[PDB]
Amino acid sequence: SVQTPIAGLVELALSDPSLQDVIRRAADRPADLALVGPASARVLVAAALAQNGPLLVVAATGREADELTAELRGVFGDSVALFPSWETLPHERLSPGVETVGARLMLLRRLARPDDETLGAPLRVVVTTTRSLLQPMAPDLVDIEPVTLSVGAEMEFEDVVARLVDLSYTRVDMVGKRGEFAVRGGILDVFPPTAEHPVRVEFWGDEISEMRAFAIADQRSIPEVPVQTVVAVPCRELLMTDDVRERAAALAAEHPTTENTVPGTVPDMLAKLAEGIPVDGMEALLPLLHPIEPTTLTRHLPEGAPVLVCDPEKVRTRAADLIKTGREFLEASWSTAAVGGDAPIDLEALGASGFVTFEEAREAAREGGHPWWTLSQLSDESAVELDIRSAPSARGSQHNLEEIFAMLRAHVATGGYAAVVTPGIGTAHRVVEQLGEADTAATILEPGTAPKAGVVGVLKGPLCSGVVLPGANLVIITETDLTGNRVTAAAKRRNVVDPLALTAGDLVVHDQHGIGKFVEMTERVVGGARREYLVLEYASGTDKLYVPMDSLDQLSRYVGGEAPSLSRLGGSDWANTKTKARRAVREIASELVALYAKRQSAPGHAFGPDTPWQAEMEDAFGFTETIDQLTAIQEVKSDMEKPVPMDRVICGDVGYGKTEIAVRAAFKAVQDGKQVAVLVPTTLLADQHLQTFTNRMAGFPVTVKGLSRFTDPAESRAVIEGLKDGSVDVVIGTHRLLQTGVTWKDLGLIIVDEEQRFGVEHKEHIKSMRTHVDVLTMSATPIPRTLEMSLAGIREMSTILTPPEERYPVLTYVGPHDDKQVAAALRRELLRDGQAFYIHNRVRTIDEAAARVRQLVPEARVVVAHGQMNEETLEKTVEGFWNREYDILVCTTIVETGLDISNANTLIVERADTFGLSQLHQLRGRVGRSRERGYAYFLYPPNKPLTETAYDRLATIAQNNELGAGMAVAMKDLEIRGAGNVLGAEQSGHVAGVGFDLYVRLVGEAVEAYRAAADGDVRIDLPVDAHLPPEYIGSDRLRLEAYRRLAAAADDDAVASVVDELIDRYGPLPEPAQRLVAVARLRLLCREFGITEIGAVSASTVRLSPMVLPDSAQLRLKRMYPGGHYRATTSTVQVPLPRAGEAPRIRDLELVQWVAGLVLVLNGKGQGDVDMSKF
Ligand SMILES: Nc1ncnc2c1ncn2[C@@H]1O[C@H](COP(=O)(O)OP(=O)(O)O)[C@@H](O)[C@H]1O
Repeated sequence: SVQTPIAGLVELALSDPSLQDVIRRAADRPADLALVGPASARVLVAAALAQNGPLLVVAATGREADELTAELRGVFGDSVALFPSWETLPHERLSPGVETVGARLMLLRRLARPDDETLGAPLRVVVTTTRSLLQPMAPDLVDIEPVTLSVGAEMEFEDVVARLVDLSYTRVDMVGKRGEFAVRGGILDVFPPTAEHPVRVEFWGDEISEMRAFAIADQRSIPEVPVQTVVAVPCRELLMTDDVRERAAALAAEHPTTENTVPGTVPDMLAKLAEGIPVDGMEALLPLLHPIEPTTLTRHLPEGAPVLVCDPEKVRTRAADLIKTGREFLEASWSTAAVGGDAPIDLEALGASGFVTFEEAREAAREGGHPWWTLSQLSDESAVELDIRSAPSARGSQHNLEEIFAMLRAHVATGGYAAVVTPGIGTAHRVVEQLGEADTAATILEPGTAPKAGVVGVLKGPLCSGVVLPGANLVIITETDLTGNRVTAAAKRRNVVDPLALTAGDLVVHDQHGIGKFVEMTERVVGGARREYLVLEYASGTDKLYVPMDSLDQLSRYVGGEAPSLSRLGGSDWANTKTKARRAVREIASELVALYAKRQSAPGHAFGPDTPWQAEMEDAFGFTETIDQLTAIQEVKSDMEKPVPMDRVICGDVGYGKTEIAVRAAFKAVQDGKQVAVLVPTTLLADQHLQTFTNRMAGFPVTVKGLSRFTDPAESRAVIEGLKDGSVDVVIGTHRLLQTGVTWKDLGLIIVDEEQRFGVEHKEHIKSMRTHVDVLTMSATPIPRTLEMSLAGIREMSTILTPPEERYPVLTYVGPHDDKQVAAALRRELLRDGQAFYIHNRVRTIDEAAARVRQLVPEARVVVAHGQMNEETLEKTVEGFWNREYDILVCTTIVETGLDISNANTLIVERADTFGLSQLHQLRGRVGRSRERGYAYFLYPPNKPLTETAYDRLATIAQNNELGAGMAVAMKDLEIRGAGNVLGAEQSGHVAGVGFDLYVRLVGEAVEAYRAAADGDVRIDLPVDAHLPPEYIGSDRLRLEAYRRLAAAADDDAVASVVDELIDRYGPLPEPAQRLVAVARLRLLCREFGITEIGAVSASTVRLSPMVLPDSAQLRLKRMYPGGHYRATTSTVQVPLPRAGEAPRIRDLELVQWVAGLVLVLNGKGQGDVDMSKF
């Protein structure tokens, strides 16, 4: 169907007798076959060889392997698969991505099991790289029995979790990444490395009861994704057996280092391997841990399958680079000095897993029964040269374009077949229009068909470069050849809404008491009820406060002051500290709402709907728009169209595509005749956004111009500044656009980027421009959503959480500063013509530091950059680094965090101990954003003993984790300065002592009281065994979230949604949980009638604390509930509990309901208004 688009076109291409000649030659399986043809013919040749049976194709680099893999999936779909290459060198102390290992093992198991439907269709073409071809592997990797999960299979829970542990699956309390799994009572969550969505399986007894795929963000199940049998393949290329623990204990005996275990060294690694847990960099130790004879990839191919090698010369030339780089990483990582100096393991054994040479792989493939064939673009004498010519590539000069369309017209006039293959979405109709203007009959082909004779067929399919086959009377021309651009290729949100982490000793702020230190969580019984309480230390200095589970909304994690405040006490010292800040925030809210109102009543020309060109400009997008991006463009366009001048923020990570929203909004404002500006803090951003605005808006009468610091004063004084005549439709500029001399003619839209970095004078300038014209800001720092909805009326902010393309996480390595590892990593990043960040914050020595870098890599262009330089030199240096003039940038953290160099994907942090967690995460984030995998090296000095807090900190970032250990604790800090960039106040004085969460909560109070300018807890002490049992929710961090979120639910349907959350996430509700739910609904019923407290004064009586009763309801209390009296002075209603039998007092749901009906009949309504027997 639409799954094999170019199957008909290729099936037509095979009609050429040269490809059929190749099919005949390969049909008898000859020993030597040398083919010669153009590069773009690869997809053809393979597709011919696959007609006689399966085969393995080898490409030079991973990019060519991905390209040919897609081009073959366009004709074969699921039958052709890609055997990926490791992101790490074989002996490097870093493990590759779990997704890569998953794809490798799934592909090998598919090669060993073609009949297995659950793994996929039988293989016909396997495309791989030189690395994966040369990199050996253990022959027992395919024999590892995966964890097969099906609805109805009879299994045993603990055996399943144990088997998952053996397959290098990391156990966590919440599934967030691939290769993870969480264990809950009767429910197993697991994220296989090859599955698109993580799957949750419900066990009952000794067999699975249900299966359903869920989403990572809300952790809620997706019912519209049907889940068949899932095959959980291992996540590492090894098995954690008892033998590998034995040898890890023999090797672990030497280099023991029992005390003061360094994080990244080999005593810790081998110690944890003897303990059985998987650790990073484990694969390199395969020849010593699991010693066998390692075979190559070609053995796992089904017997008889041949091997076609594309451009073998380049395959060899790169192969030498794999062997050299891998050898350098082996010597570097496992030198005598780096293994702790003691009993250095011999490297000869470790050489077993290293890359085999080209000749060894050749003879190993031939001696295994698999022929070795070649396809080379260069002409050879004894080779079978195919009748295939490459496509004419019109460089972009439209005379060549018209000539190409003319040769197409002549070819179809003769009767030959012409096909124009366009992989882009929205570009086929454009080619149809171009052919119509060139007077050529065009037709958008049905996906999977062949071009009809006499008409050119515009087809949507994956192709890079076209191919001309005169033997088949066929001419295939790709969109790439016509436009000179390569089109590479859905997305799931990553909200991850489930953490409010707490560790022992952490500081929290209680609204009614103050700052205190967390201790633990306990449970006490008062009348047969297991109750849960969270404890805090409040300096009296030994006073402990047990906050219950009904008032968790008053607990805010203390953030703000880096220096800790002193814990509060039972006195009245804290209420004042609340009140003064409460008086210090409304001053901010005043400016906020006054800006919103001045914006509301201001006169500004609205923007009409999108003109006809906007569709073509939006469809000229190289990539694919994202759902969050589409909603953001709709909101931005609508706010432009609304008469109120626009003041909208765009929140998203660096590398998520908000700049496209900028260019599209700017274009929309241009189409209505209004010129626009873009304000950036640094000149580098003016150049980047300048080039993006050029490329996206080219081909239209729109002159884009920029005014940076380095724009010469001739063009600056004349062209840019003198453009008050409508000469510029859009100007990208730095702060020079904010001086007095500037002037606009019909300024229509302002685009701000990284508004936080601007100067204060420039900030007040931009805010002054806000009221008069439409503004549109972009931010990489996120904001707390509580502030998003707290200040929603004055300033709308749209969030983008759908990644445009899967940006796989960078590979972090914590370790001692070894020069060989640094040099090896820098040279590996230089191999792909990449760049690297080297961080040495001590400015005094930065020069010397860079010199030492040049000691390690002499062929590296190394430069320095720091904040002490004047901007005229610094921005020029950073410009040189962005223009690839330099290879390694030694800089301080201030300079590094604030650059967007996409080509830089390797980071070296010297003296990583000195940096905080947040700074380390920021540093790491600035690499590995593009299509390339990033690397990060957090290094601590080896000449001094590491500190305790550096050991802990480095340990948190060591095991790369998104958990509540600190990634979330230090994410809040990333939101603090974001708030400072959003709201006007920068002072942290009132934050320190109140808590930033309570600070912006008071901000919420003030701005909600000011927004409505025109307008001008219940305690239940009942003997009801209600709690969330630990067996139901094992993880305390999640159970506290269930408590809090259940308490915060404000209506019955919200409580029901919480119930559905607990049911889906953790399983069916137990009795104490349902009783707690009924207690919450009882709290709502109290709030409707304003009851503050319902407490049992004694074992036989109950008191409703605040009620006034008129004479009618007082008499009704006497008649319907005898024995009870109403005390008007204290204004309480005290009634006695009826005994259950003739004896025990009533409890649990009988008591809850009885109290409900009592409240009802006392407050007018009948006893049959509602029942608490639900849920
Ligand atoms: N939908 C997409 N898929 C893949 N890459 C994209 C997509 N949109 C934009 N990009 C790439 O990512 C970058 C877009 O982000 P950028 O323009 O740097 O602003 P920001 O990083 O703030 O989103 C560009 O370099 C672009 O090539």
